[PDB]
Amino acid sequence: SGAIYVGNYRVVNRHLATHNDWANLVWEDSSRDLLVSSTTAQGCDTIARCDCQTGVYYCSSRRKHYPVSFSKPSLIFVEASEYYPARYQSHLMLAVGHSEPGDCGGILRCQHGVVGIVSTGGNGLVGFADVRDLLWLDE
Ligand SMILES: Cc1ncnc(C)c1CC(=O)N1CCC[C@H](C(N)=O)C1
Ligand SMILES: [Zn+2]
Repeated sequence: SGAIYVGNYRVVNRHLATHNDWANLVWEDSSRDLLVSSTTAQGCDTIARCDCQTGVYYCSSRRKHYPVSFSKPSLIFVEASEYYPARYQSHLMLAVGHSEPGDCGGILRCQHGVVGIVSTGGNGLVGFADVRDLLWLDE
């Protein structure tokens, strides 16, 4: 589990979205596994606007933050799950690091702010759905 709270927005994994996220849907993209919904309370998370390839992520399954090097946002093929058939997921960044199903939602951060959230994993690799290109989250 895990979300990003910026302004009047809540960003979550699309596969983890609630009935309330869908009833107040702003934008959603299956190819990215992202869903943004509106909120009444104001969010204080800062989104990074950068091209960093190093950061720190929160790993729920170990209650630890881990430093990682991560690839640039791209189309990476993701194995079939109870949420999606086997497809290419776009805007995905990979890193060598631990992840278990249940770790989706954990935030990835650099010195500039919030980079993205855990979205894929397995084989000792972890995937992060990037949010830095979503310039509208700040307006
Ligand atoms: C299998 C597995 N191992 C280790 N870590 C994780 C997070 C996972 C879970 C994972 O990769 N999923 C399941 C939920 C939907 C995801 C998606 N973006 O399509 C894919
Ligand atoms: Zn950065």
